[PDB]
Amino acid sequence: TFISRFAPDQPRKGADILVEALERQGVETVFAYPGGASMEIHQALTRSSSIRNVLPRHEQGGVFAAEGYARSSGKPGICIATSGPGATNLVSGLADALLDSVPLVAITGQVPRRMIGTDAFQETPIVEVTRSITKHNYLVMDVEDIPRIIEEAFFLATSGRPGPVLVDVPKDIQQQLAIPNWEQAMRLPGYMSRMPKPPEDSHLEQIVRLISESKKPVLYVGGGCLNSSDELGRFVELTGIPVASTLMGLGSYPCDDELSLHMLGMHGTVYANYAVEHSDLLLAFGVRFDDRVTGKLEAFASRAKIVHIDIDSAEIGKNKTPHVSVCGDVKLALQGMNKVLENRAEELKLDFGVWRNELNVQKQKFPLSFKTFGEAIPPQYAIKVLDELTDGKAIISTGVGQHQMWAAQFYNYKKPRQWLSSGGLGAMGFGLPAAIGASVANPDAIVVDIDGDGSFIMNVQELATIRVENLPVKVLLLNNQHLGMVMQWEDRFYKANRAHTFLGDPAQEDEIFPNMLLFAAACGIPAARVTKKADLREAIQTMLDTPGPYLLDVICPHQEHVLPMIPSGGTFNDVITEGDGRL
Amino acid sequence: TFISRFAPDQPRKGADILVEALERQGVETVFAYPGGASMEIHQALTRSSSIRNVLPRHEQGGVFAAEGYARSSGKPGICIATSGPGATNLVSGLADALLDSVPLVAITGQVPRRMIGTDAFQETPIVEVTRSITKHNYLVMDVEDIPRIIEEAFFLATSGRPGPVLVDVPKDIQQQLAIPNWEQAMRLPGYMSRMPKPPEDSHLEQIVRLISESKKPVLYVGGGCLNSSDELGRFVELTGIPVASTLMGLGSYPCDDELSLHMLGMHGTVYANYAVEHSDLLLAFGVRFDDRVTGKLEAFASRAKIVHIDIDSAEIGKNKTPHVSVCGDVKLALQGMNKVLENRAEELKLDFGVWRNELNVQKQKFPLSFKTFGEAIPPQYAIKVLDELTDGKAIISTGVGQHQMWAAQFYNYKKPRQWLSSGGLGAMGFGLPAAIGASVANPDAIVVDIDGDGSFIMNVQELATIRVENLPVKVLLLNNQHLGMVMQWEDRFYKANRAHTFLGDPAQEDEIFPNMLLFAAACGIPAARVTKKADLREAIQTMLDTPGPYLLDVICPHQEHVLPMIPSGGTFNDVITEGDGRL
Amino acid sequence: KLEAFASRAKIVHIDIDSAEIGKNKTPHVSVCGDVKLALQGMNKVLENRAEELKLDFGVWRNELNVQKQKFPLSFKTFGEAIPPQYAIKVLDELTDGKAIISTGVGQHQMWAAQFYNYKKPRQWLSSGGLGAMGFGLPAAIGASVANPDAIVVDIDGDGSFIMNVQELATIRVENLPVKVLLLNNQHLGMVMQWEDRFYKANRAHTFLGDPAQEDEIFPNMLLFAAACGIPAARVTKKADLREAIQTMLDTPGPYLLDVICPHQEHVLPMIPSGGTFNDVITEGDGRL
Ligand SMILES: Cc1cc2nc3c(=O)[nH]c(=O)nc-3n(C[C@H](O)[C@H](O)[C@H](O)COP(=O)(O)OP(=O)(O)OC[C@H]3O[C@@H](n4cnc5c(N)ncnc54)[C@H](O)[C@@H]3O)c2cc1C
Ligand SMILES: Cc1cc2nc3c(=O)[nH]c(=O)nc-3n(C[C@H](O)[C@H](O)[C@H](O)COP(=O)(O)OP(=O)(O)OC[C@H]3O[C@@H](n4cnc5c(N)ncnc54)[C@H](O)[C@@H]3O)c2cc1C
Ligand SMILES: COc1cc(OC)nc(Oc2cccc(Oc3nc(OC)cc(OC)n3)c2C(=O)O)n1
Ligand SMILES: COc1cc(OC)nc(Oc2cccc(Oc3nc(OC)cc(OC)n3)c2C(=O)O)n1
Ligand SMILES: C/C(NCc1cnc(C)nc1N)=C(/S)CCOP(=O)([O-])OP(=O)([O-])O
Ligand SMILES: C/C(NCc1cnc(C)nc1N)=C(/S)CCOP(=O)([O-])OP(=O)([O-])O
Ligand SMILES: C/C(NCc1cnc(C)nc1N)=C(/S)CCOP(=O)([O-])OP(=O)([O-])O
Ligand SMILES: [Mg+2]
Ligand SMILES: [Mg+2]
Ligand SMILES: [Mg+2]
Repeated sequence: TFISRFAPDQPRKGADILVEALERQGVETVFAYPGGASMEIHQALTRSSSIRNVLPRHEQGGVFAAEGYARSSGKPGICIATSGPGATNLVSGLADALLDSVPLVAITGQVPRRMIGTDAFQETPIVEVTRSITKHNYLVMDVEDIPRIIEEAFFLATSGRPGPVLVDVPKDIQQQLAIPNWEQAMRLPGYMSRMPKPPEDSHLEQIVRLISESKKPVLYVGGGCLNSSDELGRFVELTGIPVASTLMGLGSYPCDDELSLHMLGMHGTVYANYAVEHSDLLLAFGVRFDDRVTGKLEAFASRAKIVHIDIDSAEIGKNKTPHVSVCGDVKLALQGMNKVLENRAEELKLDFGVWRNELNVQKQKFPLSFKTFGEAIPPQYAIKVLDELTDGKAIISTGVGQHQMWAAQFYNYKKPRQWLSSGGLGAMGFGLPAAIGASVANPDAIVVDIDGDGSFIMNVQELATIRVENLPVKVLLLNNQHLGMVMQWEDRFYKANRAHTFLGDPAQEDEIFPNMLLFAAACGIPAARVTKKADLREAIQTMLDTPGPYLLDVICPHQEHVLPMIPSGGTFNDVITEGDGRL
Repeated sequence: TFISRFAPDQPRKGADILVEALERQGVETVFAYPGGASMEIHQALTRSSSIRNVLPRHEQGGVFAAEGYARSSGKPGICIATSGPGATNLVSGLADALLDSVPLVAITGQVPRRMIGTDAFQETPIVEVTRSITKHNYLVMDVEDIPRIIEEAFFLATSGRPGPVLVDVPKDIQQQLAIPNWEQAMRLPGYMSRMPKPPEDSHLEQIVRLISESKKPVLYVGGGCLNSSDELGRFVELTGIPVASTLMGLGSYPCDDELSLHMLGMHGTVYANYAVEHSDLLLAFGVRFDDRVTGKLEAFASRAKIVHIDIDSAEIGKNKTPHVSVCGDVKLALQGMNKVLENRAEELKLDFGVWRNELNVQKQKFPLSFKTFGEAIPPQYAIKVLDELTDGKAIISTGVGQHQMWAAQFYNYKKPRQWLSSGGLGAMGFGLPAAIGASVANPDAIVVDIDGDGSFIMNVQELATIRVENLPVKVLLLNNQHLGMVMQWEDRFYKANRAHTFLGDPAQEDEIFPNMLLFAAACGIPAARVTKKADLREAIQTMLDTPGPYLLDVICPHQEHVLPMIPSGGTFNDVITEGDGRL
Repeated sequence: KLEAFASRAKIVHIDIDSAEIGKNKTPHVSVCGDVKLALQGMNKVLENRAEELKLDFGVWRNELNVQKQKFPLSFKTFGEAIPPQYAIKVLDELTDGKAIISTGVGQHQMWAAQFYNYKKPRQWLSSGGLGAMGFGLPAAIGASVANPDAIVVDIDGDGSFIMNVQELATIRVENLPVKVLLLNNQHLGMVMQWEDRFYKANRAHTFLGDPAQEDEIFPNMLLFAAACGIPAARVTKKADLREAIQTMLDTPGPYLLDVICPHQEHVLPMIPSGGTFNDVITEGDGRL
C-alpha cells in the first residue's frame, strides 16, 4: 500500500501531484535540470523523501544518464528539463532511446496554456518537434489529467517494444491546486488491443521441427533478449546451437562461452558472419535486421530458413520474409520451446557437432586479431586487460567510434545490461553520462566508461556531476587524437585525405591535446596518463583499486583500424581482414 | 564574375556542387563537424580554397558559433553536421535562431534516399523534427535540385524577417555525378508576393503628424533596427525623442547618449518603463511586443497612441492594436521620415524638453544601482570596468541568467551587433561558441564572453576550438557557484528554498567548484582568478592586454539579485527596486 | 472475433503489401509478393510432383457438401410479392451470369453478392471497405464505357440510387446501355434490419417514402428516368417479374426497372459484429 504526504481531501499543487505520481510508479531516481518553467516541479521534488535527483550540467547529459540508468537495470529512466532550451537539449537522447528501444520517461516544463503558440519566453513546440522521435508524447492541458497521463506514459515506455515517452507540462498547470484521482482507467484502447498474446503451441512446435530438420543452425540474438538471459542459455543447452549476437544483444549469451560466435555484422567476427552466410536455419530472436548487420539483404543468410521472433509486428517481414514467425515476448517463446525440447529430448536427439566443428575451424583461422608496435599501446589490448582485471563483470558504457567497436570486440560480457552503447543513432558523448546513470542504478558495481577523445569531450561537463554525486565512475579514455572512425574511412575510401578529423593542436602536433587530465583535476577527479604498454597493466589496476572517480588517459597510435570490416551494402565475400593507416 | 574549379562540361560529385553553391553565395566560413553521412561534403570542403572550416567539439557549439558569426556581421551563419545525432545536436540553435530572427543556414547529412524511413543507421527525420523550429527547411531528393535549393535557402534566411533554414542532403545525392545549372529561377512565388513593398508616403506623413501632436513620445526600439543605426540616430536628432530599447535592440541607439533610456522590460530600468507607462505616443520600431517587455498588456502604454513598424505582417496587431502601422523595412521608413522631418523642420518646431526633463528626473531618483560589500566583487562593477577598459567598443556575448542581465545593464554599447545574446529562447551555453563565431567574423575586434558558471560549463569543450583556431576570445566568467537566475526566484517567490541550484561541491562547500582555471589550462589557455575588488581592475586589464585567448574567473557573492524587477504579468506599479538573497 | 477465426488452422498468407502480413493474425507461412506469380510457381510444382503427392480431400469436401445441403442460401416467397433474392437470381439466368454488376450499399448489395454466380473477375463492382452509397450508378457508367459490348446492370437500392440520380443525365447523353435493376423497399434496409434485431424495431429515420401517403411508392423513380429520356417500368407481382427483366435487357440502350419488394426482408445468414461461427443467425425477419 502507498502512503501519501497529503490528506485525501486536501488540495495541492499540480507539481506535487506530478511528483507523487512518480512515487507511485516506484521512481527512486530522476535526472532533473531546473529552469523557470519547471521550478514548481523541482520545489515538489524537495518535498519527496523517496526520490533522489541527480543534477547534471547539461540536459543532454541528463537524458543520456537516464538511458544508462535504464539500460543497466531494466527500469525506466526519468529525466526532467525546463521549457525551450532545456527541452531541445533532450532531443538527441529521445531519438537515441527510440532507435535502441530504451524505456524512458522525459518530463519537460512549458509556458502557461494561454501563452502557447505566442512565441513566448522560452517556448518550444516540443510535442510537435519530438512526435517523430518518441514512442508517444503528451501535452497536459488539465491538472486532473496528470495522474492518468503519467500512468500511461510509464506503461507505454516499458510495455511492448520499450521506448521514450515525453510529457510536456505547462507552468500554470503545475501551480493549480487540485485533488488527484489515482484510480482512473488508462485511455489506450488501441494500443492494448495490439498487445501481442503469449505464443501459441503450434508456432513453437513448428520451430522445433525446423531445428531437427536442420544441419547448420545459427542463433541471431539481439537487444530483444536482454531479459531472456536464463531462458536463452537454457535453450542453447538443449539445442547446442551456436550464438551470433548484435551490438545491442551482447551479454544475452556469455561471450566467454565456447558456443559464442560473438558479434556479427559490419565489424562482426569472421566466423560469426560465416556461420550466418552458410546456415540453413536462422533463429532471429530480438533483432530488427539492420543493414549494419545484414549488409546486402539478398545475400544475408541466402540459404537459410529464417525464424523471426519479435514483440513488434511491424518488424516481422519488413526487410526479410521469415519462413516461421512468432509475434510476442521472446522470453515466453523460449520458455515454451524449452519445455518441448526437454520432454522430447530423447526423441529428437539433436547434434550439430559437425556444424560446430566447421565453425570452430573458421574460429581458428580467422580470430579477432590486433598488432603490437614496439611499446605503443594497442587499444584492443587495453580493453582485454580491463576484462581480465574486472573478470568481465564490469558495466561498460562507451562513446561512438573505433573505441566503441573494440569495446564490443575485446570484452567478454557474462550477463546482459553490462553493455551500454548507442547503436541505432550512434550518438557521441553518450558514454560518460550513461556511466553516471548506471552507477546510480548499480552502486556496488564496477562502472567503466570506455570513451574516445572526441566523444568524451562533448559532454565533459558531466565530470562535475560525477564528483558532486560521489560516483565511482571509471573513465578508460582511448586517446588517438582523432575522430578515428571517420579517419578510418578516409584512409580506406578517400586516399587518407584528412578532412577535419584531427582533434589536437596543429601548432604543437606532437603534444597530446587537450590535456584530459586537467579536465579531471578541474573537477577534483584523480587522473593519470599511460603511454607505454608495459605500464598499462598497473595503470588500469590503479584506476580500479582507487576508490571513487578516476580517469585513465590511454594514448594509442591513430593508425589503427577496426577489423574485420564488411563495406556498406556488401556481402561476406567483401570482408576486409587486413590493413591500417600505416604505409 | 565567378570562377569555378570545374569545367562547365565536366561532371562532378553533388558534394562538390554543394560547396561551390556556397562559394557562389559568398560564404567564407563554415562550422562543420564531420560524420559518415557528411564525409563527401567535408571532402569537397578541402577542395575549396575560399571556404574556411572551423571545427567545433560539439554541433551545438557549431550552430551557436554560426549565430555569433551572423549576429556580429549581418551575414548568414553556416553550420554543417552529419545525420542522426549530428543533426539533433543542432536543434537548440535552430530554435534559438528562429525566436531571435537570426539569419542562418544549416546543412545536415542524411542516409541514402532509398534508406529513408527504414530506421536506418544514424537516421533522423530532421525535416519532420525541425519544421516548427525553422523558417523553412528542405529535403534534397535530386542532385540537380542542389543549386536552386541552396539559393532559396540563403534567400529565405536573409530576406524579410531573417531566420534559420535547414537543408538535408542524402549521402547518395552527395556522391552522384552531375553538371550543375546555376541560372535556374527560384521557386518561391508565394513568399515573394508577400514581400513588403517600400513604405508609402501617406503612412509616413501620418506618423510625423502624430509626433507633432504628442507631448510625451517614446521610442520602442528592438532587434529589427540592427541595420538602421545611422537612420535611427538621424531620426532622434530631428525629433529629440527618448529611446527605450529591448534586450535584442541594444546598441541600435548609443547607450552612453543622453537621450538613451537604456533597456525597458522585466529587468529594464525604472525610467525606461516609466517613460512608456506615461507616454502618449509609442514608436514601436523593430519589436514584437514580448510579454517580458510589456508584462500585463492591458497596462502597457495604456495612454499612448501606438505606432508599429515591422517587416512581418503577422506581428502587427498580434498582441496590441496600433493606431498607425507600417509593414516594411524600418530602415526605409526612417529614411522616408527623416527627409520629411528635415524639410518641414522649421514648420514643425518639435520640442519635447519638458517630457525629457520629466524622464531625466526619474533617471536621477531611480538609476541603475548596485551595492559593494567589503572587498567582495560586485558583478555589476566588474562589467562596468570592462566597459571603461574597452571603451565600450568590444563585442559582448553572454550566456543566460543573472550575468546576462547585468551584461545588458552595465555596458554601454556604442553600435549594434556588439551585443550577442539569446533572448527569445534564452539558451545557456550560448556565450562561448557565439564568441568564437564573432571572433572569426571580426578578427581585429575585442571579443569578450561574459558567462555564468552554469552556462559556461555546458559548452566548455569549445575551449579546445578556441585554442586550435587561435582566436583572441576573452572569457569574463562571473562565478556565483549557482544557477543565479533560478536562485533569485527561489529567494523571492519560494522562501529561499534551494532546489538543485547550487553548482559547487557540498562536500567542500567553501571551495570554488569546479576549478575553471584548470579547464582553460587543459586547452592551453592562460587563465587567472580574482576575488578581491581591488585586484579586479588590473586583472581585467591583464586579460585584455594578454594576446590570444584568456579566462578570468571572477568570484562574486551569490546573494546578489538583478534589479529592478517587474514580476511576470505585472505592471509598472509592481516594480521591485530593493532586496537581495541576504538576511 | 479474430481469436476464433480459423483457430485450428495453419495459416498461409500471400500479400503484395508487407504491412498486411501479420497485422491481425500471425501466419505460419507467408509470401510477400504477387499472388499471380506465387500460383504460377506452385502450379508447376504441383504438376510434376502430382503422382508423388496424390492429393485427395474428398472426405473434407463431402463434409462441406453436407453443410451445403442442410444450410443453403435460402429466401421466402410471400404470395405474389417479389423476393429481392429471386429477382437477382432471375437476372443471373437471363444474363447467363456474364453481366457486369455494380451495386450500391445495403441489403440489395448483399443479395447481389449472394444470388449471382459470377463466372469471371471484374464483373463485380461494389464498395466494400468504405461501403459508399451512390456508388452503383456512376460505376455502371464507367464500366459501360470500358466495356461497350458487355451487359452492364446496376443493382441499386432506393436510397443509394437517389444519391447520385443526376448521373441518369450522363447515361442518356453518352448513350450508354446501362441497365438499372432497382430493388425498392422504401427504406434504408440495412440500417432498418439492425433496428429490427438490435433495437426492437424502433424506426429512426430509415423510411424513405412519404408519411403523408404511406402506401404510395415514393419517390416515383420512373419519372426520374423519364426526365432524362430513359425508358423505365415498374413491377410488383412476382409472376410479371421474369418478362419485366427480360424487357429491360432486350430493350436497346438505358433502362430502369423499379422492382418493388417487401421491406420486412432480412439478409441471412448473419454473424454479429465481433462474433463467432456459433453466433450465426439463420432465421428471422422484420415480420411478426
Ligand atoms: C559505429 C557503429 C558500428 C556498428 N556496427 C554494427 C555491427 O557490426 N554489428 C551489429 O550488430 N551492430 C552494429 N551497429 C549497431 C546497429 O546500428 C544496431 O544497433 C544493431 O545492428 C541493431 O540491433 P538489434 O538488431 O539487436 O535490434 P534492436 O535495436 O536491439 O531492437 C530490438 C528488437 O527486438 C524486439 N524486441 C524488443 N524486446 C523484445 C521482447 N521482449 N521480445 C521479443 N522481441 C523484442 C524489438 O521490437 C526490436 O525489433 C553499429 C553501430 C555503430 C554506432
Ligand atoms: C533571462 C532573460 C530575461 C529577459 N528579460 C528581458 C527584459 O527585461 N527586457 C527585454 O527587452 N527583453 C528581455 N528578454 C528577452 C526577451 O525574451 C526578447 O528577446 C525580447 O524582449 C524581444 O526582442 P524584440 O522585442 O526586440 O523583438 P525581436 O525578437 O528582436 O524580433 C525583431 C522584430 O522586428 C522585426 N524586424 C526584423 N527586421 C526588421 C526590419 N529590417 N524592419 C522592420 N522590422 C524588422 C521582426 O519581424 C521582429 O518582429 C529576456 C531574456 C532572458 C533570457
Ligand atoms: C527563474 O527565472 C525566470 C525568468 C523568467 O523570465 C525572464 N521566467 C521564468 O519562468 C518562466 C519560464 C517560461 C515562461 C514564463 O512566462 C510566464 N510564466 C507564468 O507561469 C506562472 C506566467 C506568466 O504570466 C505572464 N508568464 C516564465 C515566468 O514565470 O515568467 N523564470
Ligand atoms: C548500404 O548502403 C549505404 C550507402 C550509404 O551511402 C553511400 N550509406 C549507408 O548507410 C550509412 C548511413 C549513415 C552514415 C554512413 O556512413 C558511415 N557509416 C558507418 O557505419 C558504421 C560508419 C562510418 O564511419 C565513418 N560512416 C552510412 C554508410 O555506411 O556509408 N548505407
Ligand atoms: C565523428 C564521428 N561520428 C559522427 C558523429 C558526430 N556527432 C555525434 C553526436 N555523433 C556522431 N556519431 C565519430 S564515430 C568519430 C568519433 O571519434 P572518437 O569519439 O574520438 O572515437 P574514436 O576515435 O575511437 O573512433
Ligand atoms: C537554469 C537557468 N535557466 C534554465 C535553462 C536550462 N538550460 C538551458 C540550456 N537554458 C536555460 N535558460 C538559468 S538562467 C541559470 C543559469 O545560471 P548561470 O549560467 O550560472 O548564470 P547566473 O548564475 O549568473 O544566472
Ligand atoms: C444508410 C446506409 N448506410 C449508411 C451510409 C450513409 N451514406 C453513405 C454514402 N453510405 C452509407 N453506407 C445504408 S447501407 C442503407 C441504404 O439503403 P438502400 O440504399 O436503400 O439499400 P437497401 O435498402 O437494400 O439496404
Ligand atoms: Mg578518437
Ligand atoms: Mg551562476
Ligand atoms: Mg432501400
